[PDB]
Amino acid sequence: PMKNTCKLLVVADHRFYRYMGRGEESTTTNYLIELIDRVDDIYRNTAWDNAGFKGYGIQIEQIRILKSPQEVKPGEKHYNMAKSYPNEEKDAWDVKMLLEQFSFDIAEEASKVCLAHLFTYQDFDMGTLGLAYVGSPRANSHGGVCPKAYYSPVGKKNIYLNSGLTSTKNYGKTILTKEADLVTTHELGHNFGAEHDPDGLAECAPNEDQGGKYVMYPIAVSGDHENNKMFSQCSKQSIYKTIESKAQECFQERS
Ligand SMILES: CC(C)C[C@H](CC(=O)NO)C(=O)N[C@H](C(=O)N[C@@H](C)C(=O)NCCN)C(C)(C)C
Ligand SMILES: [Zn+2]
Repeated sequence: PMKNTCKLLVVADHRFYRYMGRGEESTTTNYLIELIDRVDDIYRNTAWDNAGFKGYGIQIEQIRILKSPQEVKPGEKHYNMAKSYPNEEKDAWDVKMLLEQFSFDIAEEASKVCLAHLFTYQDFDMGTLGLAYVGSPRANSHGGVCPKAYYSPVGKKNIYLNSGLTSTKNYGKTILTKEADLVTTHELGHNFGAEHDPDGLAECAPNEDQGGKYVMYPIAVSGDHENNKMFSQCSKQSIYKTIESKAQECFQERS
């Protein structure tokens, strides 16, 4: 019961620093402190087993604010580089490659925490807001909560897929504060072991009259409905199993 907190590495790239933090370290830091805290309220108050398996959440261990782009040599790349990859003409990276790059460059630091999350400000194609590796109760699981090394031929080092990312820009504008909270909650949800909520008899995708959809629905919920900020029964079952298996592994006490 004491090891109930997933310690985070939170990173804000130069884009987030500039457009969301107004180029100020204080504003950027406070934004991300407050957002993670709001997301934590959702997590801590969720009873994963619909009883007393409550009190599990997230807490920032380290915050890194990248104030300027990462100077890069020819043919070389970095998640914090000024240009988007692989298509320099696009407003955004390709989201999958960005998450992959982030994990590679931040490997050393990620091995020290339960999860690493990247906050950026770029307009991913076709309406995408965030992405994350799915966690699992499986011992040899490679993804989600807890740093489970994955050798990387090319970097002579271990890489950890205990990561996810959130962008606060979509369709040419800054998304709402309540929407940003839902994106991170959703991505961290995957890291905690949840898959997407399915439609049908499973009770995991209610109609508007029944409170609306839950946070792990694949199509971004608005946040206007009661169930939008909460986890469905389908997510609870998946996450419950993951937490009970990995909590002793890398979770720590709340600070
Ligand atoms: C926080 C959200 C739920 C994350 C997912 C991506 C995901 O599953 N990451 O774990 C997303 O970006 N969903 C997009 C999404 O629902 N975006 C909305 C804003 C959208 O474009 N709706 C369509 C408007 N005509 C997709 C990829 C489905 C377009
Ligand atoms: Zn998702």
